[PDB]
Order: sequence, then structure tokens, then C-alpha cells
Amino acid sequence: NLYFQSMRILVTGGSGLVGKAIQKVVADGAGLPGEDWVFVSSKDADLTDTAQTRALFEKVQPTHVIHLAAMVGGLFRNIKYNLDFWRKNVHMNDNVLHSAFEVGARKVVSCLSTCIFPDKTTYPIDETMIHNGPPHNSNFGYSYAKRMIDVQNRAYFQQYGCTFTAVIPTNVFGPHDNFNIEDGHVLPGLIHKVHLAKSSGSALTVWGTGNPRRQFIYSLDLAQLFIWVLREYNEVEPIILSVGEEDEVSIKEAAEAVVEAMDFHGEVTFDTTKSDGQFKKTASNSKLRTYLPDFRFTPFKQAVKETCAWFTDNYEQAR
Amino acid sequence: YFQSMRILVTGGSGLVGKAIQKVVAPGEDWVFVSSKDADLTDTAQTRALFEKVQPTHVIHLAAMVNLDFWRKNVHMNDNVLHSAFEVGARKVVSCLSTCIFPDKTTYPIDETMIHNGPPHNSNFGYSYAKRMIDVQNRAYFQQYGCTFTAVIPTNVFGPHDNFNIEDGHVLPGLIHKVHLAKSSGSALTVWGTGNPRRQFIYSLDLAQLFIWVLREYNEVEPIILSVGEEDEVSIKEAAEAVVEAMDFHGEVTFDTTKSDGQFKKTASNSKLRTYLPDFRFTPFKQAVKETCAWFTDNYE
Ligand SMILES: NC(=O)c1ccc[n+]([C@@H]2O[C@H](COP(=O)([O-])OP(=O)(O)OC[C@H]3O[C@@H](n4cnc5c(N)ncnc54)[C@H](OP(=O)(O)O)[C@@H]3O)[C@@H](O)[C@H]2O)c1
Ligand SMILES: NC(=O)c1ccc[n+]([C@@H]2O[C@H](COP(=O)([O-])OP(=O)(O)OC[C@H]3O[C@@H](n4cnc5c(N)ncnc54)[C@H](OP(=O)(O)O)[C@@H]3O)[C@@H](O)[C@H]2O)c1
Ligand SMILES: Nc1nc2c(ncn2[C@@H]2O[C@H](COP(=O)(O)OP(=O)(O)O)[C@@H](O)[C@H]2O)c(=O)[nH]1
Ligand SMILES: Nc1nc2c(ncn2[C@@H]2O[C@H](COP(=O)(O)OP(=O)(O)O)[C@@H](O)[C@H]2O)c(=O)[nH]1
Repeated sequence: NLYFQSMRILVTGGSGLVGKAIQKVVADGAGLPGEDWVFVSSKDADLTDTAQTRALFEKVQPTHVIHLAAMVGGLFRNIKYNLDFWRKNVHMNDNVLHSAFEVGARKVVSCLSTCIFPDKTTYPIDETMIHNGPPHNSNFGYSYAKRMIDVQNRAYFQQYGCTFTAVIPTNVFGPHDNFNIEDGHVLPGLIHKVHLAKSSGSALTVWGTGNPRRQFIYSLDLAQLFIWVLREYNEVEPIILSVGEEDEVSIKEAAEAVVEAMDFHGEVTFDTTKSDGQFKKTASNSKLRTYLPDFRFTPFKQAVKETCAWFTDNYEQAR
Repeated sequence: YFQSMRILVTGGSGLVGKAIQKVVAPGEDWVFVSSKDADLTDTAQTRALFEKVQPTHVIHLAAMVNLDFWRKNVHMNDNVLHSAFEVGARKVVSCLSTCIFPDKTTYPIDETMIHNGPPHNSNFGYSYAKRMIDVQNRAYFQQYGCTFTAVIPTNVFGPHDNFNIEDGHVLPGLIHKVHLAKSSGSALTVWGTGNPRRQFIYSLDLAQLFIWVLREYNEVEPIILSVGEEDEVSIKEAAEAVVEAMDFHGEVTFDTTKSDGQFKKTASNSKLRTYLPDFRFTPFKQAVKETCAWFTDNYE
């Protein structure tokens, strides 16, 4: 008898929007034979605590790690607490990457954000420009915390030859998202706002001007890409997992898709008192398209309708 | 009639540490700690030192000088800045470096360019660890209105330096190398070509500036504590000052096999000169002679 060792994939923050997305895709036929997929949350172990993190990694001895856990929040949450967003995430990313390493994990794929890119820059922004200037002053604590993941990934590789990498998704949306009207992101935040407005018979209030351009990525698409990165992408440099620069949409265009999907025919107003954040974050998927040129993304408006459908179908259980 | 102060100096057993000790020597208690006092990488040991010595002001000089350099310094700077904050410290002045500046850049490098590109690949772990002090300083201020700042000195030299002929800097290494060469009757061997340019700052001058920053500089953005861009000296010029100070008339050779490192790090003291325009620095050659004098007077 001759027997080959199985792969143990530990997904940190597996209860989240991206976490639950990867769960669905792996079950829907992405998991290969032998592979054991372990999806954990805060209840499992508080990743800010070093002792709790080292215990989870010594118990579940992973060969592969997908680092999705983080102190996440939308523009109106992360701009209020830049010290907490910095400290907690640096603590978390340190604990996860080091515990993975000392438990002998072969690969670690962490999740970055398009807010890591510099404020004053040229467009489209590629993977080389991640450190070419400071990020936007609003959420710099969270931005620099995610930037330092790449610094760690390059540091582990130069000192130990570690295949620790990262991915840069755009604005993620989809089922099992945080639909809080204050803590959530733009798309989940509006999906709740239209739901309440359609129920109460009230008008829709979109925060900011409504002009900032954003690239949106469906959670189930990102999950498909995330699984591929873990199984084939062996570069230390991160990869931008995003839809084309030509497939960019405005906040007003996104708000219109949410109004269309939920069949809302009330008033739509823009609260210009609220911050608009960054006007453009336009990312280049040129590196992604050299690897997967025939990968087809879910159409924005169809994906929005499905996210709106899931939220109506599952509301009592939703966030 | 003067308000009480408790200035905690982390890493007071170093070159800059001992410099601040000398310059300080009204109603302000100066506490100089070492690695023996507390291990600043350990959170429990750091929180204990800050709860015992309850400081109103903190001068963060301690540091470890690629994964280890990054992790240890981030751990240290986190433990010190957080413990200071939760012990209600009014001001924290940390010590950055010129290695934080980007590799591919324009010269002179000002305080705005600290994040305008990646640092040199050689010591990036350390460079990024010191960069994130500024990120923390700005983060504590936006969330709590904390007056946590940092300073960027150039190449520091002076008494109580590390004069190791392998671990030390250019001037301490050249000071020990000339001492041994003058004693043994041997020739002097200077690493690299001898042409790389550096800005040198006397430890006692930096100490004088450090004390002023703590008492008057209330900006979150760091300040470059350096001599003028026109007062930049080459390593051959620096090696000549050491030779002239120790009265060495032997052979001086340059080991080209050894690395010359970064040719220029040219910093701009434009911000410092807007604050202290009449601050006079110790002349390089006089400061070199005094460092050489101290080393001969105190060798054991
Ligand atoms: N959503 C977007 O638009 C977007 C865009 C770009 C990048 N990202 C990246 O997406 C990742 C997070 O996924 P998400 O956006 O779907 O967020 P999410 O729904 O809020 O879920 C985040 C996950 O992190 C876990 N977590 C948070 N704090 C933790 C702690 N102290 N200890 C252990 N686990 C902890 C959560 O567990 P519990 O529920 O148990 O606390 C949860 O499973 C992050 O790496 C973020 O940078 C998101
Ligand atoms: N020297 C230069 O040319 C130069 C140039 C640019 C910037 N700087 C900056 O200046 C700062 C101070 O440098 P320096 O000249 O004073 O160097 P130094 O002589 O090597 O002093 C380092 C100090 O840090 C303390 N320390 C180190 N690790 C510690 C730990 N784990 N726990 C507690 N204390 C610890 C040491 O105490 P122990 O002795 O007890 O171990 C010592 O007092 C550094 O952060 C450096 O980046 C210096
Ligand atoms: N989070 C959130 N953003 C909104 C909302 N309404 C409009 N926006 C706009 O959406 C953007 C913030 O969304 P988010 O996913 O947090 O982030 P960004 O890409 O970091 O700006 C800003 O341009 C806001 O003006 C809302 O209800 N919630
Ligand atoms: N440390 C050290 N540097 C030397 C010596 N001789 C020449 N150098 C050169 O001095 C330059 C600056 O050295 P140093 O003070 O260590 O530091 P830097 O500013 O960190 O590069 C480099 O180009 C070295 O090659 C020596 O004996 N020790």
C-alpha cells in the first residue's frame, strides 16, 4: 500500500460574505478528492488573540490557508476608527500568517482591498502600484494594515521561500453579506435601504453625490477565482480579482440596479452631506486576464437581482 | 508653579539614549530604561513598566536593528504606543530612520515623501516597521486626538556608540579601525569605494533637538532632524576626519569588494529650519575629534 496526504484548507472568517461564497462553490463541485475544507469564525477562535490563533492552527493542522478574516466595514465605519482598524487587522494578519507558517502551511492566500492603492495615482491601477504612494486619508488605518500583508508575504518568501500570496478584490457584494444600514458596504447597505423604503412607503436616501465610480465583484465569482488562486497562482505578488475597467459603474448606476431589482417606484434622493470617499479606484485585471482570459463574470444587474432575491427570501436569518 | 512630568525614555542604554541623559544633566522626572528593565517585544512586560512608571511623556528610542526585523519592531512599537496611550500619556515622540524613505526618489527627501514609494530591498522589513510608527501616530490622533509624533534623524555618531568593527556604523567602525591601526602600526581599510554621500548628526545635537521636539513640536507628521543638504560629506571625507582627529599618518586603502550601499539618502531640514532657524549644529570635524577623544578616554 502507498498513500498520499490530503490537503487541509483552513478558511479564516468562513462565516462571512466571501467565506459563505467559497462554502457554496466548494460544495457545488469545486472541492477535489481528499481535500478537507475547514471554515471557522470568531466563535471558533478570536484571531486578535495569539494564544487562541496558535491553538486553532495546532488543532486543525492546515496544509493550505485562505485568510479572509478581518475588521471589515463600509466607508462610514472604517473612517471613524482608523486606530482600531489598523491595530486589530495587523494583530490578526500577524497571528494567522505566523501560526500557518509554524504549523508548516505550504500556501497562504490572504484577502486585500482596492483601498490599499494610492490616493494620487494614474488609472488603471495595477498590482505594481500598491506601494507607489499613500492611500486615502479616510480609511488609511485599514488600508495600511492590508498593505503590510503583502510586506509580510514578501518577507516570509525571502527568509523561508514561503508561497504566501494575496488577492485584491474590488467591491464585493452577494448573499450572506452585512446588510447593516451603518456598518455595511455600498451595495448591501442600499439593498436594505430600498427594502425598508418599499415596506414603509418612504423615499430612498443615497449617501454622497452618487457619482463615485466603482468596480463590483459578485461573491460567487470571487469564490471561484479564490479557489483557483489557491490551486494554481504561485506568485508572491498579489493578483487583482476584478471585472474589466470598462465594466465600471457609478453609485447612481448601482442604486438604479437595486431599485430595478426590488421593483421600487418611489423617490430617490442623494444626501450630499455624507462623504463620497474616493471618486475612482479603477483597477486593472490585465494580470488576471493573462492567467484566465476566458473566465466569464456574472452580469452586475443579474447578480444584483439575485442578491436582492436572497435578501427577501432570507431576511430573518440575514445580517 | 510648573506642572509635573514623567518622561519615560525607552532604550535609554543606547547612543541616542545616553546623549539625552548627558544633555538633561525642573519638576520633570526623567526615566531611562533598558532591555534589562523590560523586554519591549513582550506585551505583559511593557504594560507593567508603563503601569509602574506612569509617564506623562514618552521618548520611544528602543528598536531591533527581514521577517524578524519586521515582526519584533512592529510588536515593540505597538506595545510602547498602546501602553503609553492607555496610561494616559500626553505626548509620545518616537525615533524613525532615513531608511524609511523610498529607494527610487527625488532629492532632497522631505517629510511628505516618507510613503511615496517602496524602501530599499535590503532592510525593507525594518524600514516598513518604522514607517508604520507614523501610520499609528496619525491613527491615534484621528481616533483620539493624541499628540503622538516621530522624528527622522540622519547618520548619528558620538559617545556611547557601538564601535564594533563589524556591527557598527561608518564613523564608529572607522574610529575603532584607526585606533587599532595607530596601535598595531597597520594600514586603514575603508569599506566600499569611499564616494557614497551621508549626512551626519552629532548625538548631543540630536539630544538637544529631541528635548525641544518633546516640549514644543506638536505636529503628528514627523520632523527630519538633520544638518543641511549642503553639509553632506562623502565616506572618504568622513574617513579623513577620523584620520586627522586620531593623528594617524599610515596608509589608507578602500576595499572595493565590500558593498557601498545606498549612494545618497539626502534629507531636507526645511521643516526644522522653519521652527529653529538659528539652531547651530556641532561642526562635523570638531564632533568627530570629540567622539575620537571620548573613545580614547573611555575604551574599556
Ligand atoms: N466586502 C467587500 O466589499 C470587500 C471588498 C474588498 C475586500 N474585502 C475583504 O473581505 C474579507 C472579509 O470578508 P467579507 O467582506 O465578507 O466580511 P464579513 O462578512 O464581515 O466577514 C468577515 C469574517 O471575519 C471574521 N472575523 C472578524 N473579526 C474576527 C476575529 N477577531 N477573530 C476571528 N474571526 C474574525 C468574521 O467572523 P464572525 O462573524 O464570527 O466574527 C467573518 O467570518 C476581508 O479580508 C476584507 O478585506 C471585502
Ligand atoms: N545610530 C544611527 O546612526 C541612527 C541612524 C538613523 C536612525 N537611528 C534610529 O535611532 C534609534 C536609536 O538608535 P541608537 O543609536 O540609540 O541605537 P542603540 O545604541 O543600538 O540602542 C538601542 C536601544 O534599544 C534598546 N532595546 C533594543 N531592543 C530592546 C528590547 N527588545 N526591549 C527593550 N529595549 C530594547 C536597547 O537596550 P539594551 O542595550 O538594554 O539592549 C538600547 O538602549 C533607532 O530606532 C534607529 O532607527 C539611528
Ligand atoms: N456604505 C455605504 N455607502 C454608501 C451608501 N449610500 C451611498 N454610498 C456611497 O458608497 C461609497 C461607500 O461604499 P463602500 O463599499 O463602503 O466603499 P468604498 O469603495 O470604500 O467607497 C461612497 O462613495 C458613498 O457615498 C450606504 O448606504 N452605505
Ligand atoms: N559600518 C561600516 N561602514 C563602513 C565602514 N567603512 C566604510 N563604510 C561605508 O560607510 C557607508 C555608510 O555606513 P554606515 O554608517 O554603516 O551606514 P548607512 O547610512 O546605514 O549606509 C557605507 O557605504 C559603508 O560601505 C566600516 O568599517 N563600517
